[PDB]
Amino acid sequence: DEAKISAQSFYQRLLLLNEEAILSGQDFGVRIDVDTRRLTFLQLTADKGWQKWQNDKMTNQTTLKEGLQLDFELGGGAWQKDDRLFNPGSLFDEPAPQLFVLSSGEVTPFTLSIFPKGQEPDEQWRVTAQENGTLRLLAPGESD
Repeated sequence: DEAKISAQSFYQRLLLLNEEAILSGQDFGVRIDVDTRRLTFLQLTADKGWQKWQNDKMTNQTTLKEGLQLDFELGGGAWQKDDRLFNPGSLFDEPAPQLFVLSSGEVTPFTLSIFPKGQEPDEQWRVTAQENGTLRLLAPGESD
């Protein structure tokens, strides 16, 4: 529910980014930082490479509220987050995105899972870009 809202947020942002790429002919991307529970929305630029997308449609970085976690898998791969409660180097207060959102409309196949702390990522609230191109929001327990 806090997880649901967060999943909807990401789904809305991803669809808008996909739309922007198609409309503008520019390439975009999403960087997932599992240790800081952050999602960053990036634009590829010739002069500066990947940068946070400065825009008048949506914020370009979101961080999950306390009590929620996230994890991700790329295509058919394993979940990316390790089992540590915290990364002792990350505690202290652009890197390229793992998800490319291209102007052709193609999106890197992936699954992002958002969930309460204490739980595993499997079959949680999920947003996925399927091998066939479809973007989907999945509820907990929902297949595929």
